[PDB]
Amino acid sequence: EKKYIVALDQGTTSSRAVVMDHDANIISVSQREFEQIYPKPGWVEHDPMEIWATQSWTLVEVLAKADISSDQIAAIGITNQRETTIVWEKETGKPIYNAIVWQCRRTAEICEHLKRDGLEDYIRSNTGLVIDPYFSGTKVKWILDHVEGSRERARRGELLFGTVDTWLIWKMTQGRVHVTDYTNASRTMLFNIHTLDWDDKMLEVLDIPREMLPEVRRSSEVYGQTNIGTRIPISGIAGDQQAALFGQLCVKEGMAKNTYGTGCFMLMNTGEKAVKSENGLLTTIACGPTGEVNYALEGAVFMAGASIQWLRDEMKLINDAYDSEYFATKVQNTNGVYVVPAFTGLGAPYWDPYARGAIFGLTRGVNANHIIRATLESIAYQTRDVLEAMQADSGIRLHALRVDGGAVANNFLMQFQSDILGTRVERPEVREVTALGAAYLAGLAVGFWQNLDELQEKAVIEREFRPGIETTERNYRYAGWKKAVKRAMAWEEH
Amino acid sequence: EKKYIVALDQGTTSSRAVVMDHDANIISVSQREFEQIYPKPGWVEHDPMEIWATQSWTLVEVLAKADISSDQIAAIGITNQRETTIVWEKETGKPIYNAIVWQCRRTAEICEHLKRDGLEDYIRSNTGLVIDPYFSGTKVKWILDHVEGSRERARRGELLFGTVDTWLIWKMTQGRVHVTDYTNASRTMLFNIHTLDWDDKMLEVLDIPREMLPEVRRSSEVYGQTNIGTRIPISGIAGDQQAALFGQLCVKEGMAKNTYGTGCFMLMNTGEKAVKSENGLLTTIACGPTGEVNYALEGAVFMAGASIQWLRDEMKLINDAYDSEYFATKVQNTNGVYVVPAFTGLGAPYWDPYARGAIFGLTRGVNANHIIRATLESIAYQTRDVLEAMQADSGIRLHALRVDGGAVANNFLMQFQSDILGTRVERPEVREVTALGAAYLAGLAVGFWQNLDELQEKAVIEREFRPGIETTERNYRYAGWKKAVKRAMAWEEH
Ligand SMILES: Nc1ncnc2c1ncn2[C@@H]1O[C@H](COP(=O)(O)OP(=O)(O)C(F)(F)P(=O)(O)O)[C@@H](O)[C@H]1O
Ligand SMILES: Nc1ncnc2c1ncn2[C@@H]1O[C@H](COP(=O)(O)OP(=O)(O)C(F)(F)P(=O)(O)O)[C@@H](O)[C@H]1O
Ligand SMILES: [Mg+2]
Ligand SMILES: [Mg+2]
Repeated sequence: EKKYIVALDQGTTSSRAVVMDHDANIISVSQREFEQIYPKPGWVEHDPMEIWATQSWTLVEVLAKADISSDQIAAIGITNQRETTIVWEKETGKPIYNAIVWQCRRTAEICEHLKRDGLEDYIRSNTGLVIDPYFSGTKVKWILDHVEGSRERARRGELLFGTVDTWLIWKMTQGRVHVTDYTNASRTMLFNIHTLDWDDKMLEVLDIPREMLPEVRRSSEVYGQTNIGTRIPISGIAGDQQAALFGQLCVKEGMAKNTYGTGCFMLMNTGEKAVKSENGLLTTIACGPTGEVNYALEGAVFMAGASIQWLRDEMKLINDAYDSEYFATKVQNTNGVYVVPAFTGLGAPYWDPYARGAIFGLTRGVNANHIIRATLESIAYQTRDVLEAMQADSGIRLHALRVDGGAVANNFLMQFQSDILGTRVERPEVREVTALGAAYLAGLAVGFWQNLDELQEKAVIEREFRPGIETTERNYRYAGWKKAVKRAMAWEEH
Repeated sequence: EKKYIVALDQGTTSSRAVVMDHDANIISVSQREFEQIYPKPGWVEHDPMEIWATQSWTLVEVLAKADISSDQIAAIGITNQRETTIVWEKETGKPIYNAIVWQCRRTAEICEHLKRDGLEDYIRSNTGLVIDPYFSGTKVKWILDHVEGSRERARRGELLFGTVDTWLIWKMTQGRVHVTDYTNASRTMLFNIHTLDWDDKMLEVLDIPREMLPEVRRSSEVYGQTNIGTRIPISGIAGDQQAALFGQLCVKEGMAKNTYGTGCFMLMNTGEKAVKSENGLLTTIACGPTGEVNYALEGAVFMAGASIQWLRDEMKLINDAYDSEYFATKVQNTNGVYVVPAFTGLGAPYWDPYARGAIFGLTRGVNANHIIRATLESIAYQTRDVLEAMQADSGIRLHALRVDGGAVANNFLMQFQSDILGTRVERPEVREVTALGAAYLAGLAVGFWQNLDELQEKAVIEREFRPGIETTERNYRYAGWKKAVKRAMAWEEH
């Protein structure tokens, strides 16, 4: 009858579809890439439809290449890229402006206004965030103020607003459901998180009409059905990381993971209670073992695998993210070069929308390889950067870090990472922790599963990475790292 | 009968040989490239024989290929790379160590000492220089000390020192002559230049035996005979830059040219007076209209052509320096990017030995072309940098700049250059202004010519580049450009 579950994964750079059984075997994976738009430097947008569309095929493609049918699948779980904002016409169902991606820095001006109205605490306090173009509020506004009647219709509930999940579903369900889960909500900067609700302040301050907002639900709950046909349901939602966190089973106080993808997101579960960053981190909403509200401590790094695609597609120093390793090991060292991936400003712990990407310490003998190497390395520095914040904030000492994502395939990387950390790295056996995540939720929200210690056996550690560099070595580098960073901040002119 | 003359060109990267007639038509060019030696990072040497060997090839190689004989050529003008130092066993006639190119930065330590001892002013005052591993003073020393007997023999006038010319000649004349000209001398940082003579201070300070020094002569003068056979004269000696300056016929007060080669050198004649740089420039000895001491304002820029070869040889973004334009033109603008060619530290006006090269304002959508482009652009920024100081010091307004060098072939460049300068650029009909210069001088010396107004014809302007950018536009750029530099300065840790 119904043997499977499908995870949906709307990623910064590609749409994905995953399929799995009760044993949680990942049966099949469809996956179509979409176009990144830089309307202008420090700006990033997506095509909502292209999003949409490319999300719609993976669906099929998967189904279709498994000979699976609408019927053997119970539910549909849903993860997405987290901060990215959409606003569309509702009668009509059409974007009134391209998605603004999280990484996009165009809301900086704004952001500044907020800053000198003493709003930092309220935000920091109610939202758990920080003032930055990262989060949606600003985004939304920006739009508002760029479309003409916008607020009007906004107001005649003529206009609709949502994040990716919210948008997908609206799409799946033709127009039936206008909701979102907490995690995601948590990310807008217009939602009190000791309140689990929209926040008037924000709402007004940002001058956003309550009418374009969606309902806010629990991460694993039945939100409705899709005519896949043959009606399928949707009982899962999360923003990628939190989704990822879950899949990693970092479902109890002090469990942290690091993920490696377009960017970097180090998260650590705070359990029931919300810890407050003192060190540039974020306090957000997570998942309890039951799909119930939990809290986390989050470090968000904007550039990571990304710096690598860059290499590949723009610079074209390589042809394969894959290849980076080889080249990098072609050299002994970075030869003093340092790369700062601030293509979209800085971000945590720094939070500097003006920093821009940079390369340093160039010497006439430096070559493509050094460059390449340097780029990988930047991933690692960055991670440490945040890692300490986490400690600082958490008041914990991780003795191991469990990672995951695309790049962990990179041993050199991995290795180097542990080296600079002075801590061991753990590479799980399975690899789609995020979809693992979104499914569980969805299946958990459906009887398809009725507990985690079930799925608990997939937390196998394939690889263990041990540091092999001494305490000076390390710091020595970190130091030059830090040096380089300073130099990249405040590039942009406000 | 003796229809021609010969220019010898010992360049940083190859030895050349040029031939011409009374109309100064350049008749033939031989040219073997020689090997660069980077003993280690920051270090550069050449094989003094290689240098030698090549040069001769070039010589001969020529005549042969024109069926010209020792008999139809009047003289031999001579030009070379400027700070590069030699020291050889005089009986033996052999180098006691590889040459050390102006380029090389190994005389770093030393420089500092002197720095300590408070000589800036004496130097700046009596040599027209500044402290730096650039000029040979230090160089020599450096050697001295690494070689055992050295100073002894030095002292016993047993050991010989010279610059490329100096050396070259010794070679030509077998051992007969040991002279140098002014311009070149004026480079060593051991020669008073309102004294037209060595400097005891220096000499002692640098701890060098006066013995090993050569006779310092006028640039356009008879120095000896080479048996090429059939005894040919050598009435020409200027440093490739003054050489070029000459060939560009900037032989009177306030005339300047900017050369575009492995580096950049902008020289402005002060006629009969050595004026003091208040702004990071050099006071150096040049050529009056007869081969007679003149003065000049110089801005030396370390990285130019080089940045482009770097591009081609190490980054591999290109295959041809040639190509650089087609690529550059591919994009519309630098995309906010800035490249700082401080592969060797800075240099004029800056003079920062700690500067390291770097790239700036990276954005996810930036690509190799943008990078490339920027690289050329830097070459212009750089030129204005100095242009300004010149004005400053010079107390003059160039309405037109007369360039020359390889790159002047790059239209994009030339044009950009004019646009950023907000000044007109003039590209000459002929292209080896350098050889030119030396061939005059020599022939002049030998009364092969009687006036320059007989070659004032070869000063045909092939192209005039007019600025076509608004003032803002301009300043806008330059600004970012300096932002960059500041950031690049002082990278290296001392
Ligand atoms: N061998 C490798 N070495 C280095 N980086 C690699 C390697 N293989 C993949 N990567 C990088 O990891 C990321 C790809 O895998 P991943 O599954 O994590 O995509 P995702 O993380 O799902 C995403 F962020 F890209 P998106 O939001 O687009 O889905 C890319 O940035 C890619 O460069
Ligand atoms: N078309 C071009 N556009 C840009 N850069 C160019 C172009 N052609 C050559 N280059 C650069 O020009 C330089 C060569 O200039 P040029 O040949 O006139 O001086 P050269 O005498 O050869 C010397 F520079 F080697 P040098 O005298 O410093 O030893 C190189 O460093 C190369 O990158
Ligand atoms: Mg993803
Ligand atoms: Mg030259």
